[PDB]
This record gives sequence, structure tokens and C-alpha cells, in this order.
Amino acid sequence: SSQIRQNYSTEVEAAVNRLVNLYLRASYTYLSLGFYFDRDDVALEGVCHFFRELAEEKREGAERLLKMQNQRGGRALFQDLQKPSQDEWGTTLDAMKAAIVLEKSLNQALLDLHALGSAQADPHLCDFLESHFLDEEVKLIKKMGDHLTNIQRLVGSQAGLGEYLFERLTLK
Amino acid sequence: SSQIRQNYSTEVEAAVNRLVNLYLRASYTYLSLGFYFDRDDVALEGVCHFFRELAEEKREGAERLLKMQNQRGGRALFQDLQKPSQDEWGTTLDAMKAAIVLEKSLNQALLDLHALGSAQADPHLCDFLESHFLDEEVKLIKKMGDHLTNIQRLVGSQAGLGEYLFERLTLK
Amino acid sequence: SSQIRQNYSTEVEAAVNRLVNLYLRASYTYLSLGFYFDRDDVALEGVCHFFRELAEEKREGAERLLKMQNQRGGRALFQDLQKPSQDEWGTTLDAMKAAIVLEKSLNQALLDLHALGSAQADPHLCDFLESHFLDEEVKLIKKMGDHLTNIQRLVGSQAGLGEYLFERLTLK
Amino acid sequence: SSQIRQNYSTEVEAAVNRLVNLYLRASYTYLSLGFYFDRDDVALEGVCHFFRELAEEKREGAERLLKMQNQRGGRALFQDLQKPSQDEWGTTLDAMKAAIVLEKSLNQALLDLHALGSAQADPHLCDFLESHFLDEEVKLIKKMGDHLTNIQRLVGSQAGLGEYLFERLTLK
Amino acid sequence: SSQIRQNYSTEVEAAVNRLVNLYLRASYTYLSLGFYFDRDDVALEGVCHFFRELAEEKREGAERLLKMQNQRGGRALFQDLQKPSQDEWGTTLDAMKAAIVLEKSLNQALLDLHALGSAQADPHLCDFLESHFLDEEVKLIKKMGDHLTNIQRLVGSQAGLGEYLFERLTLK
Amino acid sequence: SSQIRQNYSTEVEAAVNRLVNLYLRASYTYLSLGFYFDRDDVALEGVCHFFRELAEEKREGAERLLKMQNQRGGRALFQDLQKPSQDEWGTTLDAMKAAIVLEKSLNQALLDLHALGSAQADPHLCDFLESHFLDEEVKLIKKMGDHLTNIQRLVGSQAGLGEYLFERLTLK
Ligand SMILES: [Au+]
Ligand SMILES: [Au+]
Ligand SMILES: [Au+]
Ligand SMILES: [Au+]
Ligand SMILES: [Au+]
Ligand SMILES: [Au+]
Ligand SMILES: [Cl-]
Ligand SMILES: [Cl-]
Ligand SMILES: [Cl-]
Ligand SMILES: [Cl-]
Ligand SMILES: [Cl-]
Ligand SMILES: [Cl-]
Ligand SMILES: [Cl-]
Ligand SMILES: [Cl-]
Ligand SMILES: [Cl-]
Ligand SMILES: [Cl-]
Ligand SMILES: [Cl-]
Ligand SMILES: [Cl-]
Repeated sequence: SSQIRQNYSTEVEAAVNRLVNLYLRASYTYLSLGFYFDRDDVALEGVCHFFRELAEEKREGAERLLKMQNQRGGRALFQDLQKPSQDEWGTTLDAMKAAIVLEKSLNQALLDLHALGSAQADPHLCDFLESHFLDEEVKLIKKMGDHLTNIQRLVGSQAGLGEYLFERLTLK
Repeated sequence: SSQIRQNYSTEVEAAVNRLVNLYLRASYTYLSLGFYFDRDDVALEGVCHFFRELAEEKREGAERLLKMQNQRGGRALFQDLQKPSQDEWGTTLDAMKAAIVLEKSLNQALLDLHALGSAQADPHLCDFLESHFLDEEVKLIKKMGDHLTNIQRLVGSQAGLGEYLFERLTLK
Repeated sequence: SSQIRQNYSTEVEAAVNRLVNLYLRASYTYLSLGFYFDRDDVALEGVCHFFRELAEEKREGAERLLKMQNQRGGRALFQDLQKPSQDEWGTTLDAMKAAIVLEKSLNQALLDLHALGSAQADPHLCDFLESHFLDEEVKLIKKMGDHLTNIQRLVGSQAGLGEYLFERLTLK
Repeated sequence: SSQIRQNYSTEVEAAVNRLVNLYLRASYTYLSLGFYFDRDDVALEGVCHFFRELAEEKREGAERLLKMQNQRGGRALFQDLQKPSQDEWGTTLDAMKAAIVLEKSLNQALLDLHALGSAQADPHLCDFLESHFLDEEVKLIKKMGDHLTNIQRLVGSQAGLGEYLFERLTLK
Repeated sequence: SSQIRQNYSTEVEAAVNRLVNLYLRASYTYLSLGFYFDRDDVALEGVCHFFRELAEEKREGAERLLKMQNQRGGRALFQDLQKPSQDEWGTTLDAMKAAIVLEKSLNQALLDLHALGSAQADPHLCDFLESHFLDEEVKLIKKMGDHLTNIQRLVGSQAGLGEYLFERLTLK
Repeated sequence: SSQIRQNYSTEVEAAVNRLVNLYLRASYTYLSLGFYFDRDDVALEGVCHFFRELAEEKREGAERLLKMQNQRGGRALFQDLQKPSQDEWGTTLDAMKAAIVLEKSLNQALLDLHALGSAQADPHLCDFLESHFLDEEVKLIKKMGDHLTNIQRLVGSQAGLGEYLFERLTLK
């Protein structure tokens, strides 16, 4: 094993690889979400953009984890990437609900990894998560909750109109 | 026939002239759409602008086809231009539905011309269409589908309010 | 009829639509003229350019009339566009003679419309014509007469040489 | 199926999704290659950089395919992502040999997709591949062949020295 | 054969080499044309320049074909270059007639190569021709036809005068 | 013969034409050398570049000779261009040896032409050679000898490694 590796458990190494799979799976989900909102029969450009930007953010999260794995002397191992949970995503409301579920699963994986780092006394790992992931996730989940509340307020009234207005005046 | 003309069938030449007629007819339709939304009793400025810009795009499409006809040594022939299918265009929803129908007819004419070019082994024609028309049309039709979905979401609720909001927050 | 419409007769409205047809027909004629001078067996680039620029000017004239129709609360109605009077345009002299005939027909239509506006006491219409069309047409017809005189002086001598020289030293 | 979808076969749609999987698998392989060359006991920074930049290029290829899938009205479907073929990559020579094998498999998939597009008369697909993938792949494979020849010339002599020199004077 | 070569037939490879010979032969012809118009007893500087610039364009065409041959893994093979068809080129009219004959032979060779690429399902080759040669040739042939018409118009009248005027007012 | 021609022998005229053939033949050889080093199975980019730049230099030499031929009132005559002496060029060492042989043949042709100019008392010719060719050739041959010595020093040791290092650290 590495000439560089120091205080880096095989348990963290493996969990890191699993987290990479989760983030790339999340990126794939957002790719599918984005392109669904680009369909001529859905056509909510601002929604498409919001998800496509998240696909990039999650890929970037994976890359950051991969770089860290090499910095610590672990070995990146890639697994098959499951396709997204749906082929069609319903309304903006349905899609944002699915996004916040996804982000909470990522968040919980991050927290689990942190707890493992703390159990293994791996402060570099803890700092890495604290510095590049935990706050970003909190911020993102908050934003999603904000959106959900606004989408919900709009679409009790008259649903199509509310969906359009949200896209035009919050997302675009 | 031309000193320049090479691999340019009489069938493509004629189809090009017909496509010019279709694009100018489309430009005329958008001129009528634009000015209908400028009526004091319709008064949706952002809708007027969206259609007036399309009238310009379609005229520009025609000109591009005419320039190409001369570059290949074909002879532009102009025919009468039929007036638009309607004198009044209803709501923003009605108008966008009519626009996407129109654009799909243009798209199908483009695809037909491409197939003719491919049957005649005219790769300059194919490239010309691929480069200046097929993607533009795809993009435009997608945008229209996006708009339609947003208009529809807005105007199940309460129709006038939705029509106003769309114009103000997506189009203007 | 319009919430905006005021002092705008149905007779002017209809004449405006007819003038739009005439200007678009003129634009089509100039498109054909331009591309004829681009043939490898005609090959007078400066002549091609002079006509292609006029096609744009006439389309722009039509658009200006269409915008005005909507500003006054009239309804644009488009008709078939007749093809140009010729498929081949002869010499630069022949082509300029045909252009000045065309421009005089446009001019006379403009004057007729003005007289109708004056009979209907429609000073907005009169001003619109006076401001954006009557002087432009006068200027253009003068320029064409200038060209014709110079073309004619050149091509009594030795015709091909004169045609080349005009293109090179006046048009290009 | 889509309001936008036109001339886009289910066979191409599916092949596109498969190509996305291949490009993301390639990106994963390059992530593993990059981090292997960052190990303290391998320590060839210029090699690490060369592979890490390729991981980004392949992810970007996938994204471009996903964007195109949505533009055509197809539906992105993601599958599990297999881990890379090796956990340790040997020498720079071994690694470059594995890279060129990988790139040739991507190239052949691209060519297969093109042939399918050509069989389905899908010129947008053909152009998309021709414009954004086929030449890039050719260029890349050439570069890899160049590197391989230079690596091989260096490491018949005295292997460690050659590996160092290549990294320092070609890659860094 | 090449480590890079993929979908590149021996028939295209050979035809490419032949096209290189044709373009370099064309460059040589234009070199001779240029210098003939520089003779003290011909002395038409603008004609000399027009041909000398074409010699450069054709050499550049050859180089572009050679670069492409290497990119595809073909092997450039050079053959003897035949001298130009004439040692003296007559008038500007004679010379432009010879130029357009030459350009049409190049054009037909380009079209033949395209057809071969299409028969071999070599879309990189087709795109290469479409993108860097077919339109350039069309444009050039059109320009030559334009010149020929202007030269001919000038020199029915009084030949020396027309030849001078063309050089001074179109070419210089 | 020319209105301009003065003190320019038919012997020099003919030798100039022959030198043009030699320089274009040299340019062709360098085109083949360049593209050989671009093969995926040779892959020495810096070597490819060094030869491709020489192909341009030799074409430029030919053009300079052609311009001079016209300035003196001679008549450019082009002959077939023989293909290069090899289809594959071996190692960088083999290729540089072939290049210096070629350059010495060009140099000797230049010297022969100078001697002919001196025998014919043609000081314009002598100056032309002295000013634009003899020193360039000396400089180039010296550079090649420098390269050869460095290539040879590198590839007694361990040949592949030396070939790579030379390309990376001298050529690239
Ligand atoms: Au910790
Ligand atoms: Au085609
Ligand atoms: Au009036
Ligand atoms: Au195709
Ligand atoms: Au093809
Ligand atoms: Au001398
Ligand atoms: Cl451990
Ligand atoms: Cl799974
Ligand atoms: Cl035909
Ligand atoms: Cl009709
Ligand atoms: Cl009235
Ligand atoms: Cl009519
Ligand atoms: Cl299908
Ligand atoms: Cl697998
Ligand atoms: Cl073959
Ligand atoms: Cl021959
Ligand atoms: Cl002599
Ligand atoms: Cl020989």
C-alpha cells in the first residue's frame, strides 16, 4: 500500500468510493431531470437549467472526492451506475420533491462518513467534509425547501399558471 | 443553364423555391400574429415582440435559401404569398398552438428537402440545411413547447391573470 | 374592431395591405435580379449587390407598413406573392430599366395611398408616407435614372466593355 | 412521446444512452489512472495530469450526448457504472497502452452509432458525431500513439530514467 | 498499417494523393499565369496579383489534403508535377477562360472524391471536403464567371482599352 | 521575348525552372516526413512539426524563385513532381540523415546556379541567391548537423528513450 498513506483506514477508503458512486448517480438523476423539463411537451426552461446545474455540481462533488482519495493514498474503484429512479418526472412540484429526497440521502451519506471518520480519528476526512460538502448540502436543501413552499403556494390556486409563474419569476 | 451549376438537380431547385414561399408565408403569419397582440383590446406587448422577432427570423431564412439558390446556379422564382390562416388569433395559448403547428410544417418541409438532397446525392444541400435550419427549428420548437406548458399551467387557475403573468415574467 | 383604432378607414386599411403585397413582390423581384447577376455566366458582382440591397430595402418597407397597420389598429392580411416578371434579366441595362419601371409603380401606389389618406382626412397616414417613403422613392428613382444614363453612355461604344466598367467603377 | 421528437429512432435513442454509459465508464477509468500516478510510490505528476484532464474530457463528452438526447426528445436513462478494469496501472507505458485500447473502443462505438444514424437517415445525429466526437477521437488517438512511441524509445535503454524523462519533458 | 487508421480505405488514400497532385499542378499553372501578366510586354499588375493569390490558395489546398492524409493514417505519396498547359496565356480573357476550365476540373475531382467517400461510408472525408473545399470552389468559379462576363462586355467595343479598364477598376 | 528581359540568359532561365522543381520536390519530401511522424505508431509530434515547417520553407523558396523568374522576364515552366524517395522514414535519426542529404543536394544546386550566374555575368542572380538562399541553407544544414549529433548521443544508450527525450526536450 501507499508510500503516502497515513492514518487513512480501509473502511473510509471504501466509503469514499461508495460516496463517489452516490454522487455520480445523483448527477445522472439530475441529467435526466434536466432533459425531461426540455421536452417540447414539458417546456420549462428555468427548471431544466436548475437541474442541469445540479448535475454539474454533483459531478464536481464526485471529482473532489476522487482527488481526495488519491491525496490520501486510497485507490479509486468505480462501480456500475444505476439509472435514475424515474423516466418521467411529473410536475415541477413532483420533481423538486424527488430532488430534496435525493439530497437528503446524499446528506445522510455525508453524515455517516463523517461519523466513520470521527470513529477512526481521521480529522483530515472530517475537515474535508466540513469544508467542501456539509454546508453546501445544508444550503441546497434549504433552497429546495424554499422552492417547494413557493411551488406549493402557487399551484393550489390553478396549477398550470402557477407552474409557469414559478419558472418565469423564480427560476429563469 | 448556369456556367456554375454543378450537381444541382432541377428537383432541388424547385423545392428550394417552394421552401422560400413557405418561409415567406410563415413570416407573413408572424407579422399578423405580432400586430394582433398589439391591438388595444389584446395588449400583450411581450407576445407581440416574440412573434415579430419570428417574422424577421423566417424572412431571414427565406433570404438564406435565396442566396444559396444563386450560389448553386438555380433560378429564384417567386409565387403569390397566401395570407395567414386567421385574422384574429385568440389567446396567447391559441396563438402559441398555431405557431408550433406552423413550425412543425416548416420542419417537415426541411426534412423532406433533406431527404430529396440525400436521394439526389447533393451533400452541399444537406450540409446547408443541417448547418443553418434543422437545429434552429429543433431549438425553436422546444422553446415553443416549453411556453405552451407554462401557458397551460397558468391558465387553468384563472385565465386572464395567467396570460398577463406569462407575458410579464417569461416574454417581456 | 380595435380598442385603439381612431380615424383609420377600412379603405386605408385595405390599401395598406395591398401596398405590403406590392413591396414584398418588389423584394422578391430584387432577390431574383440579384441572384441572376451572380450566375457564373453573368458574373457582375456589383450589380448583384445593388439588387440584393434593394430586396432588403423593400422588405423593410413592407415591415414598416405592417408595424404602422398594427399601430393604427388595422389587421394585416397577407396574400399570395406573385413570382417576378422574368426568370432571366438580360443586361445591366435591361435590368436597370426593369427596376425603374418597378420603382415608378411603387411610387404611384404610394401617391395613390397618399391621395386616399388626404380624401379620408387621415394626417397620420400622410405623414407616415411623407416621412418614410415618398422621399426615399424619389432619391432611388433619381439614382436609377443616373445609372441608366451612365450605362447607356457606356454601351453604345462596345457593350461588354461598358458593362464591365460600370460594374467595376460605379457599383462595386 | 415528445412534442419535439422528429426523425429520432428508438434505436438511436437507446444507443445514445449506451454511449453515455461508455463515456462515463471512460471518465471513471481516467479518474483511477490519474490518482494511481499520484501515489507516493508512483509519483509521476505529469502523467496524473494527463489522465485527470482526460477524465474531464470524457465527462464532458457524456454531457454533450445527454444534452443532445434532450434536444432530440429522447429520454436519458442511466445504468450502473462498472468500475475500471484495473486497480493498479503499472508503468506509464502500461497505462498509455490501456488508454489507447480504451479510446479505440470509444471510437468504434462512435463509428457504430454513426453507421446506425446513416442506416436510420438521421443526419442531425451524423453531423453531431462528426462535429463534436470523430475528429477529437482521431486527434487523441494520434497523440497517444505519439506518446507510446516516445515512451517505448525511452525505456529500452534504462526504464526508470526513461519514465522520469518522459514525464518531465513531454507531459509536465 | 497505422495504429490510428480507422475507416479509411486504400481507395480514398490513393485518391487523396492524386488530388494533392492536381492541386499542386493548379498552383504551378497559376504561378505561370501570374508571371506571364508581369512581363513588360503584358504588364497587367492586377491580373498578375489575381493569379498569384490563386497559386497560394491551391498550395494551401494541397497542404490541407496532406495534413488530413496524416490525420487519417494514410501515407502521402508525391508524383512528378506536370508543367502548365501553356507557356504564354494570351489576353486576360484567354487566361480567365483557362482558369475556369482548370477550376471546373478541380471541382469535378472534388465531387468524384466525395462520391467515393460516400460509396466507402467515410463521413469524415465527406465533411472534410464539404467544409474546406466544395463551397470555396463554388464561390471561386462564380467569381470567375462574373469576371469573364465583365471582360467580355469590355472587349467587344475596343479590346486594349477594355483589358486595361478591367485591370484597373475590377482587379487592382 | 520580354520587353523587360535584360542580361538574363536562357541557360539561367532553364536552371531556375529546374531549381523550382527541386524545391517543390523537397517540400513534398518534407510533407511525407511530417505526416509519417504523425502516425499513431510513430507519434513524435515535435519531429512532425520540424518537418512540416521545412515543407513550408521549401515551398516558399520555390515561390521566391518563381517571382524572380517573372521579374527578370523569364517564363516559369513546371514539370512533374517526383514522389519522395521513401514511404516510411524509420527513426528520427534515419529521417534527419535523409533530410541533411536532401539539403546538401539543394545546396549544391544553389552553388551550381551561382557558378552559372557568375559564368554568364549575371550579378542580379548572384545577389538573389546570396541574399535569400545560400546563408539560409548553411544555417539549416548546421542545425541539422547539431540535431544529428544530439540524436546520435542519445540513442547509443537506449534507443526509444533517446528518441523520446530528443523530441520532448529539443524539438517540441
Ligand atoms: Au474526525
Ligand atoms: Au446529402
Ligand atoms: Au392627409
Ligand atoms: Au446520417
Ligand atoms: Au460520406
Ligand atoms: Au555574378
Ligand atoms: Cl484500516
Ligand atoms: Cl442500483
Ligand atoms: Cl436535374
Ligand atoms: Cl395558398
Ligand atoms: Cl371606414
Ligand atoms: Cl399576380
Ligand atoms: Cl424508431
Ligand atoms: Cl460491466
Ligand atoms: Cl481499403
Ligand atoms: Cl502530365
Ligand atoms: Cl542566353
Ligand atoms: Cl524523378
